Amino acid sequence: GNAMKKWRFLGIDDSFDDRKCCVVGCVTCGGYVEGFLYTEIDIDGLDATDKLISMVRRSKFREQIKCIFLPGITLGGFNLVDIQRVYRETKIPVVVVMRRKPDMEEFDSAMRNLENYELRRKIVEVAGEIHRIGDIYIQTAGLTPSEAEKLVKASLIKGNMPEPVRISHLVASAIIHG
Amino acid sequence: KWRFLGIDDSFDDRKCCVVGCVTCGGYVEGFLYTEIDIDGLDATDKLISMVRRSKFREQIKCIFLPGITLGGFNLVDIQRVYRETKIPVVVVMRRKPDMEEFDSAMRNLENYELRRKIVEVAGEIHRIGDIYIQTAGLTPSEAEKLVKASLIKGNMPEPVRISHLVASAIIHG
Repeated sequence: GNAMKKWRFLGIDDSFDDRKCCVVGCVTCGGYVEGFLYTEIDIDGLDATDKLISMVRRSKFREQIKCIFLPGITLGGFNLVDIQRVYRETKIPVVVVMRRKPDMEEFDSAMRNLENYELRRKIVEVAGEIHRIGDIYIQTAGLTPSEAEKLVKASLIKGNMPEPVRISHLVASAIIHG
Repeated sequence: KWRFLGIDDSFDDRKCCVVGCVTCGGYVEGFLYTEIDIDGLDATDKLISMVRRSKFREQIKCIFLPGITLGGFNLVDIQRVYRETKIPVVVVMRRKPDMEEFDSAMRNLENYELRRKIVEVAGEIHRIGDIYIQTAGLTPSEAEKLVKASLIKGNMPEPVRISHLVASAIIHG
């Protein structure tokens, strides 16, 4: 509770234009910014999971990071992140936090025309159930929905997205769209 | 309670990025990003251009820099930044720069005369306790007040600390 508010959290978000996608990680402790991570992924590509795990394995904080937060299960548009794989390879649980429910049928209608639709379908399936609690939607790897909920709450400063996600979004957007 | 804009850079053998961070009471509110030439001449323009751009531009109390030296020796004309932006500039440094050695280690580059003038206009270096500052558009005393107001932990302006972390992650991490 009070205790979990002090745990070290990694928040990741992206930004992309017509040509480049960057992915930013931010490490916070009680909202206090301690470090950043950076990488680039292929737009609508297939490398996001590998790229994200490799990025984390470069953190000097990896043994102290208690949770990874993500804004969805895709980055760079349609570059899916296998959250179970991230959990397994990094040993850090993952909470996906979405302030808008994704339209998964719509998403698939796009995905079905991309390279290796079979892998993409599998990655979406392993993300599991979308849980509605409060005004946000979550998916998780390595946590029950209740545990995920506690972690999201503990990661908030002002507003409804985990603090390091909010900050990584601001960085990534500045790199691309500025 | 002011918004402060803290700028830092990072570079390697190929690229130099410059990152701006806007904080209010240490709370991160926004970021700015540009690239400049290593050991080049475009930093002042790029920095002014970056500030203009931005959505907090008329809310910024001052701009903090960790030196005038971005991208190695791509020097920032702080008087020009202040004149063009109307935002005062405070340079905050942990180490008293040996400007004798600085003038020597630069003679190799194109248009040294231009560079020499940029060094000169930054003006007097003041020991402000513990750090050293230069200013454009504020007195030592007003600058001192703003530096103190911008600290969270440690002796460097919070948004400078945070822009360093970002820039270094992009280039080196």
